[PDB]
Amino acid sequence: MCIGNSTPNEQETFRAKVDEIWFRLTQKTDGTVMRDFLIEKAAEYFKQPEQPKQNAIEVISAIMAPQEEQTKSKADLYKFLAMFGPYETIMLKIASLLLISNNKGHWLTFDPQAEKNANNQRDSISGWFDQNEPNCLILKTPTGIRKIWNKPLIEATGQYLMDENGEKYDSWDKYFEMKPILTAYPTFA
Repeated sequence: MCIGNSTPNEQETFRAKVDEIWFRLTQKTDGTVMRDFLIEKAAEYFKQPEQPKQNAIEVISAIMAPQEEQTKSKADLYKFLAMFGPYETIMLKIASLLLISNNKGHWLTFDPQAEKNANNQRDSISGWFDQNEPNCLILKTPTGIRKIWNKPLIEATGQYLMDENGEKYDSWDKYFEMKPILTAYPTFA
């Protein structure tokens, strides 16, 4: 398990960050913690100032899936911080991506074996984060597979997305505006 489309220094720098945060939340340098404990501490540390703590708990709990998994480890934090940039703007990247998913078919899945149940279908559209390369989002579409990477070290204010050609994108919004994966409205100007 390691973030991809990253240089060795980036990979090293990311890992050190996860170690720092895992200790700051659980008081341990490794081991395991009770699921509820992690979700609560992460919620208080990652949520926005105006965002209710209960709201952050439901969003993190939903992403941090397995639900029925009593405990969690640093590998889950690694995986979770790899998906949504730095913790500084983690709730912003979550909102950006989930919004697009919720409006284009609810194709984003966070449960494991999402890659196994994805090929069982065919003329559908699913997307998940590679369990081995957590910062890599895989889009399975009728036409073919697409890969787009999240830059765990870059805040939402920056160009935190990059493709295989090294091209950078301002955000999930701008990215799906370039590579589109309807609903008009009564405008009384």
